[PDB]
Amino acid sequence: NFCLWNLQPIQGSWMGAACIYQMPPSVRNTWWFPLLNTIPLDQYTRIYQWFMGVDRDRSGTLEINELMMGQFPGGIRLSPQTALRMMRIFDTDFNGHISFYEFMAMYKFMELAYNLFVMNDRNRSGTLEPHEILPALQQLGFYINQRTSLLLHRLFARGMAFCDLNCWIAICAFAAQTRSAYQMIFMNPYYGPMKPFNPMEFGKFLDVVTSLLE
Amino acid sequence: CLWNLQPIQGSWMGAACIYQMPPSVRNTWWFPLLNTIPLDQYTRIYQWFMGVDRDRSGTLEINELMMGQFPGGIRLSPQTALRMMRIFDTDFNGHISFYEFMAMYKFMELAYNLFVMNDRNRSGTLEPHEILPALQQLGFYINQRTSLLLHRLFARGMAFCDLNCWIAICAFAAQTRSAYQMIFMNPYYGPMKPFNPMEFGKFLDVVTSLLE
Ligand SMILES: [Mg+2]
Ligand code: NA
Ligand code: NA
Repeated sequence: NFCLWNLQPIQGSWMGAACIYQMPPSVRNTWWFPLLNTIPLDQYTRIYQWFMGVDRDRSGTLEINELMMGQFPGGIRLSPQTALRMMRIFDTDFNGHISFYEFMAMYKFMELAYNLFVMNDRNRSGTLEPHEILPALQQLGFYINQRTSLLLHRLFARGMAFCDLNCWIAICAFAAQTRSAYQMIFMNPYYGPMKPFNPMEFGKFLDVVTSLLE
Repeated sequence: CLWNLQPIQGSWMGAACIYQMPPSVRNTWWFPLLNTIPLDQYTRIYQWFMGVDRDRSGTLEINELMMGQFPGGIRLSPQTALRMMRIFDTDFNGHISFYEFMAMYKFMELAYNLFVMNDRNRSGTLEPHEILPALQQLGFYINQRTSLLLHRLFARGMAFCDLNCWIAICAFAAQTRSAYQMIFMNPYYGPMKPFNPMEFGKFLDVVTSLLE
């Protein structure tokens, strides 16, 4: 339902079966590509309409200041800091621009992360306490240990006691950004033939890397 | 450079002393720093270490580390002291061994000497654009964007990089080298590749971006 690594394509997706292979391999081959096939036709049309409207120079890309104008699921408004992390899930060579398919995926990633926060606010307090962060990330497919969980709150909560939607979205941006970093590292053919993605093993990477931000 | 340190005559250990070092010391990336410490420097570090190790545990904790008088007047903030500990302490023990300290100290002196070498106008500061070549000389093959971020991350708003900023930078780079070992010694990735500075630099660039 929420696992980033095995999102089922939906009925009534905006793409027909052959369209998948019309996508450039650049998009096709990415870890986040399955997000695209969970977007229904009407959400696609809406996202497309928006992007064309902000894309005043007709470049086919957004940069961070256009991204921050976005009207995101749950009324999420992006901080500069979080918008940068979000761009960097997709912009892995610091162009400072994302494509339309990358934006589509970012938007659907935000919706999934929103929905997940709401699902986990079982007591309807409107926030997550820091000890609630770990099982929620686990549902998304990020397997971390308790120390990494509590450091994530520290790092991204801007001093607040609990984890509001803004802090959750920053944590999820960082976690996905880190997933793209892992790809970029291990894409390097110096490491030899690439091992398949394993969430348990990735989690150890996320633990070690999160420590470095302290 | 950091990965290819020349042995010095008058090292504090003789040739047989090297094979009696503990395996958890011998098989680290930083081991070769130890054989660059002259005899008189050893007895100095030894004497100091024994002095601050108040309960005679044979270990050093962060508060005692921060009492150190380091090369060139370096003073470690709590945050830089933590990074320094983490080069060595990679499983959150909260302390380091005598030998781990010796290595940290010599690492500091190496960074200091390199700072001096690159401070061409003896201003006691490096300009942002001067950071990259000095890091390359140390063995950290990073790109310009990475160098400028490291400055901005660690400079406390200053436009320049003083020695204390330089050591914070160096601590982070070294900390990341230990992290690299941590990640890659996981049997899932297979036998670790021989260390390569050019490939490690790419890692350091990617990881540094995550801090922004
Ligand atoms: Mg003690
Ligand atoms: Na709650
Ligand atoms: Na200077």
